[PDB]
Amino acid sequence: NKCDVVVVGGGISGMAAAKLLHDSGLNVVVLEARDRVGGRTYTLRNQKVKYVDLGGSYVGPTQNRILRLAKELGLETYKVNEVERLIHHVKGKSYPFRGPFPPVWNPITYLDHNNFWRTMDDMGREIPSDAPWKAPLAEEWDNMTMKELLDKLCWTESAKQLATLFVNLCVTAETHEVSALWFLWYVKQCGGTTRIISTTNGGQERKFVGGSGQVSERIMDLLGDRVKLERPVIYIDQTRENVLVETLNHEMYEAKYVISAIPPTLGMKIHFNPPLPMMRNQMITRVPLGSVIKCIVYYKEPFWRKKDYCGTMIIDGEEAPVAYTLDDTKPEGNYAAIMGFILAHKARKLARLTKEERLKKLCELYAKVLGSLEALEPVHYEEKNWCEEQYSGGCYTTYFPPGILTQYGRVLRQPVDRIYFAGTETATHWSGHMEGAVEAGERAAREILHAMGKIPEDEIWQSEPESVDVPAQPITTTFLERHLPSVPGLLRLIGLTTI
Amino acid sequence: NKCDVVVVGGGISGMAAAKLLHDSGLNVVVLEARDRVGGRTYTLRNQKVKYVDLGGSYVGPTQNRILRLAKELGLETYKVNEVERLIHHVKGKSYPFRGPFPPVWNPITYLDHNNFWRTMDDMGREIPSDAPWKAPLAEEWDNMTMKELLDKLCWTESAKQLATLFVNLCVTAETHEVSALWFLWYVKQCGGTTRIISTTNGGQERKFVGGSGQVSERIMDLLGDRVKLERPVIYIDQTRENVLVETLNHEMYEAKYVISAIPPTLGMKIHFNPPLPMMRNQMITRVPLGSVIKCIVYYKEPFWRKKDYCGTMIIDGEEAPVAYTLDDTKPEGNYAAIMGFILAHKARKLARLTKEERLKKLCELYAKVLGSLEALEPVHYEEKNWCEEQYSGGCYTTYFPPGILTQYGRVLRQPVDRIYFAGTETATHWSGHMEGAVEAGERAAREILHAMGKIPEDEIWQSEPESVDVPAQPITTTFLERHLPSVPGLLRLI
Ligand SMILES: *[C]C1=C([C])[C]=[C@@]23C(=[C]1)N([C][C]([O])[C]([O])[C]([O])[C]OP([O])(=O)OP([O])(=O)O[C][C]1O[C](N4[C]=NC5=C4N=[C]N=C5[N])[C]([O])[C]1[O])C1=NC(=O)[N]C(=O)C1=N2C3#C[C][N][C]1[C][C]C2=C1[C]=[C][C]=[C]2
Ligand SMILES: *[C]C1=C([C])[C]=[C@@]23C(=[C]1)N([C][C]([O])[C]([O])[C]([O])[C]OP([O])(=O)OP([O])(=O)O[C][C]1O[C](N4[C]=NC5=C4N=[C]N=C5[N])[C]([O])[C]1[O])C1=NC(=O)[N]C(=O)C1=N2C3#C[C][N][C]1[C][C]C2=C1[C]=[C][C]=[C]2
Repeated sequence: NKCDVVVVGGGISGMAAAKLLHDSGLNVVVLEARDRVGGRTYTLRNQKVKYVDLGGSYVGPTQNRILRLAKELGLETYKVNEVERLIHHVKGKSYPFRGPFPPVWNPITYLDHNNFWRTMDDMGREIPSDAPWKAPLAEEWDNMTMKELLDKLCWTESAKQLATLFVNLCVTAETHEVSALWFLWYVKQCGGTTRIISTTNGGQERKFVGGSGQVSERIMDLLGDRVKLERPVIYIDQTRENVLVETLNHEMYEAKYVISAIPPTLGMKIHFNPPLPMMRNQMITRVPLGSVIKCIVYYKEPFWRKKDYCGTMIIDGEEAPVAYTLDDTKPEGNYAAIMGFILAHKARKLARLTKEERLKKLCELYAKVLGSLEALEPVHYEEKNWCEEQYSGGCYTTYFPPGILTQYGRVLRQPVDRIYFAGTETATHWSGHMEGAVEAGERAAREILHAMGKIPEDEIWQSEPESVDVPAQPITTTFLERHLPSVPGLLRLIGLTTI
Repeated sequence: NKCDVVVVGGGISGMAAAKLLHDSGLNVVVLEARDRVGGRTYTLRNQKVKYVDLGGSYVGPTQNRILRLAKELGLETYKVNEVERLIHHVKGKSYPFRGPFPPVWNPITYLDHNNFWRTMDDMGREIPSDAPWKAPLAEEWDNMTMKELLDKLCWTESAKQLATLFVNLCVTAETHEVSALWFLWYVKQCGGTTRIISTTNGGQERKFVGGSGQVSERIMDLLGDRVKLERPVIYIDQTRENVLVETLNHEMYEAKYVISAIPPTLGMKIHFNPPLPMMRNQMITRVPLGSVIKCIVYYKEPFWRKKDYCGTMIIDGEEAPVAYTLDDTKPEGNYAAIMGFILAHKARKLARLTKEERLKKLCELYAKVLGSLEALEPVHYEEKNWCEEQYSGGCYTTYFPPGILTQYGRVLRQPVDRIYFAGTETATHWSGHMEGAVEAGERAAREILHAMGKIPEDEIWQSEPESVDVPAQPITTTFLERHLPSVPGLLRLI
C-alpha cells in the first residue's frame, strides 16, 4: 500500500529510477506488468546458448551512464567481433570491406553518398537535443517523411538504398513512416551518423558478459520485495492528497509521487483520474514503436572468421529477410552465432512463417552472403518477435510519424501533477537505447527529489564522467569529406564554367 | 455477471449492435465508460440553446442506415440552411457564391482546381471500399502523405490551399499527417468529393430535430438497466469457456461473445488475456484520432440571412481560427447560431486560450467574413474540445498515417477469438460518420448471430433500402469537367 514513490515499469529506466530514490533513502515500490524485469531487455538462459540477449544488448563509447550503472552492479563488457572483414551485399553480390563503411567507387555515387551522411549530420547540428521542436526549420522537417528527404537528397539509387537500410536498422521503421525532423533528432542525439551505426567506436561496440538483462535483475536483487511482478497498473488517481495507483490484480498503492517508466503509448493502458491534459491524452495515441524480430542462428564454429569475415553483413534488397547481422559468438569463442534483425515491414511479413521456416530462410541467406555451405548447418536457433509484446508495443523504440514531434513533443516529459516521466523515449542522449533509459530514470527520480526539496534545481540534470573502461574516440572528417560537392553542387559548378 | 453478448462502448455503433442483438432475443449488456451514452455524439440541453449537438450532428442522402434507425426511434430531421449565398473568404476578402462550390475565374487556376477534384475521385474508383489495401497502387499511395499528393497534383497555390482546407475539414488532420491512400479511401467510401462535402445532397444536408444524442439515448431507453454507465472496461479474458470482461469499478461480466465498439486505439485501455495477436497489438498504437473544437456562437437573429448569406463560410488562411462554418439556427428560425470548427493544429494552438478568448476571436472573424458588426454581439456560446476526451481520443474519427493502412488495415475488423469489432472506423460506407457507426454495429452483431448459427453467412452484410424521406440525387459531371486538361496536360498540348 504506502510508500514515497511508485515506479510504473521495471525496465532499465524504472529500475535505475527506483535505485536512485532507494539510495537516497526513500521508500519505493516498482510495479511491473510482467513476471520478469528488464522490459525491452531480455536475456534468455539455456544449455544450448548459455545466455543470449533477445532484446537490447549493445553498449558503446559515450554511453557513460549505463556503463557506470552496470559496473556498479558488478557487470563487465566485451567487444563485439569486428576483427575480420565486413560484408556489403548488394544486387545479389557480396563486397567485403575493412574500415567502418562500405567503399563506393563510382565518382558521382561517391559524391552522393558523402553528401548524404554529411547533410544528415549538418541538419542534426541545427536540432537541440533537449528540444528538437526548436530547430529553425522544425515545422518544415517535421512535415516530411524520411522517404521525402531521401528522395530530395539522394541523386543515386545506391545512396538512397543504403540510406533506407540505415533508417530501417536504426529505428525499425520504414522511411515513409517516420518524420524527417524526428529521425534527424534521433541520430544527432546518439552522437551522429558515425556514432549511432558503428561497431568499433560506436553504439554496437560491446555487449555485457552474461547479458544485459542482469542490469534490471541485479537492481531487483537490491530492491528485494519492493519490486512487484505481475502487477500491471490499470488506474492512477491524483484527486486526493496521496496518489493512488491500482494494479490489475486488485492491489492499491499509495504514494507522494509516481514515475511512469513505460513506453509513452503504453500510458494508454492506464485509466487516469482526473483525465490527462489534452496534449498528453492525444500524444500517447500518436507514438508507435517499431517492428523487429531479433534472430540468433547458432553454429558449431564461427566459420566466417576462417574466410576473413567478422560476421557483420549489410544486406540490401527486398528478398533478404535480414538486412543486418553481427557476430554473436561468446568472448571465449564458443556458442558461435550470427545475430540478425528482421526489420520493419519484413517483421510483419515474415511473422506469418513458423520458427523453422524463418530459420531456413536465414540460413539460406547467410550461405549466399558468406559464400558458405556451412551456414546451412545450424546447431540451434533463438528468436523474439517484439511486435507481439503487449507490455512493449514493439522494439527498439518509439518513432514519431510526420507532424507529431513539433505538435506534441513538448509534453513527452512534462510532469502531470505528481506523475513524472522516465523511459528511454524521454532521454536527451541515446534515447531509444539502454543508455537513454538510465538517463531518463535518474533524471525523473531527481525531479521528484527536487519537488521534495531534497536537492536544488540545478541537480535535476546531471553530467556523467566518461567511462575509463570504454573511452570514446572523436568522430573525424577529412578535408575532402567536408568540402567535396554534392551532385547538384557539381552540376552547378559545371553550369558556371560552361557559362 | 452473465449474458450472451457484452458490448464495450455505448456510442451509436455499440447501441445499434446491442439493439439488433436484443431484438433477436439475446441477452445483451452494454458497458459504457462515461456517465452518459452517445460517445462522439453529445447533445447538450439548456434554456439558452434549447439543444445543441457538440459532437456528430449531420446526416444526409445515402446515409440510409442512420436515417432508418433514427426514424424507428421516433426522430425527425430538418435541413441545414443553405437558401442564401455561401461565402469563400480568401486573402482577407469575402466572395459570395451560389451552387455548391466556390467559383474559380482564372483559366489556369480553373483547370488546376477542376483536375484536382476529378483526380481525387478518379483515384478513389481504384480503391475497394471494403479493402483499400487491395488498390492496384495501394503501397505507392499509402507511402505518401496527402501533402505530397497535393504538392504533386496542384500547379496553383489556390488549388493547394482549398485542397488543404478540404483535407483539414474532412478528417481534422493536417495533410502531412495522413496517408494519401487512406484519405482517398475515406472520401471514396463517403460517395466521393461532392457527396462528402456538400450540404444540399451531401453529408451535411440535415440534422436531427432535438439532437443526434437522442439516437444513443433512446436505445438506452429501450435497453433499460442492460446499459451500465461508468463501467470502463479494463480487462478481457478469453482463456476460458465463457469470455470474462472486467470493469474499472471491479464488476465482472461473463458472455459468449464480445463486441468492441470503441475507437480502435482505445483498445489500448484494455489488458488482454491472452495477449492480442501481433498485428492488432501494434495496429492499435498506430491509429490516432483527429483534433477539433466544435464551437457554436448564438445571436439574437440569423442576421446573415438579411445580407443574403446562408451562414456557410469557407475561410482560408492561417490567421482564421475557424476554416468552416454552417448556420446552426433551429428549424423554427430561433436560437440563431453559427457552428464553426477549429481544425487540426489550430485546435491544439487555440486550446490554450480561455473560452471567452476563443469566443472573441470567432466573433471578430465572423464580423469580417460576414461584413457585419452584428457578429460582435453574441448572446451565448457553447464549445467542446474533443482532444481532451479520455474515452474518445479525438474527433471526428481515426486517421491513418503513411504506411499504416496497407500494413495493418486488414486486421481492423478481423475477429480475435470471440471479440468482434464494431465502431465507425470498421465501416465500409460512411466510415467516420454516424452512418458508419450503424453499419459496423449491425454487421458485428450479425457476425455473432452467424457464429451462433442463427443466420447464414450471406446475411452478415446487409443492404439498406433508400430513405423515402431523404432521397439521393446522383452526382453528375459536365462534358467539360470530364475532359478539360490538367495544367501539365495543357502544357503537353502546347
Ligand atoms: C527490443 C529491442 C531489440 C530487439 C533490440 C534492441 C533494443 C530493443 N534496444 C532498445 C532498448 O532495449 C530499450 O531502449 C530499453 O530497454 C528501454 O528501457 P525502458 O525505458 O526502461 O523501457 P522498457 O524496457 O520497455 O521497460 C518498461 C517496463 O514497463 C512495463 N510495463 C508496461 N506497461 C505497464 C508496465 N508495468 C506496469 N504497468 C503497466 N501498465 C514493461 O513490462 C517493462 O518491463 C537496444 N538498446 C541498446 O542500448 N542497445 C541495443 O543493442 C538495443 N537493441 C537494439 C539495438 C540495435 N542496434 C542496431 C544495430 C546497428 C545500429 C542499430 C541501431 C542504430 C544504429 C545502428
Ligand atoms: C466529435 C465529432 C465532431 C466534433 C463532429 C463530427 C463528428 C464527431 N462526427 C463523427 C461521429 O460523431 C462518429 O463517427 C460516431 O459518433 C462514432 O460512433 P461510434 O463508432 O459508436 O464511436 P463512439 O461515439 O466513440 O462510441 C464509443 C463509446 O465507447 C466508450 N468507451 C471508450 N472506451 C471504453 C468505453 N466503454 C467502456 N470501456 C472502455 N474502455 C466511449 O465512452 C463511447 O461512449 C460526425 N459524424 C456524422 O455522421 N455527422 C457529423 O456531423 C459529425 N460531426 C462531424 C462532421 C463534420 N463534417 C464536416 C463538415 C463539412 C464536411 C465535413 C466532413 C467531411 C466533408 C465535409
